[PDB]
Amino acid sequence: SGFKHVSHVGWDPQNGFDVNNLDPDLRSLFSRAGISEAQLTDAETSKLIYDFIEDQGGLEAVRQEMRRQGGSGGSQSSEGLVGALMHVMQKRSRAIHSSDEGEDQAG
Ligand SMILES: CN(C)C[C@H](O)Cn1c2ccc(Br)cc2c2cc(Br)ccc21
Repeated sequence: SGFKHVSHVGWDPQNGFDVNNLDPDLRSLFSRAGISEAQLTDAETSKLIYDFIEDQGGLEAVRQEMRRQGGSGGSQSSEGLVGALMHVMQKRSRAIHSSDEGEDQAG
């Protein structure tokens, strides 16, 4: 499997998440799913989560959607769009520390 390269993307395999300049809309898109700077301030998770802003069609590409699916925040239904990002984090939540499993030291 794989994905098709895109020059119109904002994220790249280097920096990660630009919280300092994170789009307002996108900002709430995270706080709603249950994600903090801790998950965005990690080059390891920054990519693991990019599968969302990447698959969704695009961060700015989502703004045009958020405008249709809702209004200006508030507190009306947390699902829809955000409910998906919650499932993407579950994948990492299920993993405790199996990736780094293999003790060789004795004593
Ligand atoms: C349609 N796809 C292929 C294009 C990009 O994969 C979509 N995309 C963005 C577009 C604009 C900005 Br600004 C930020 C992002 C972004 C951030 C993360 Br993390 C993951 C995917 C992201």
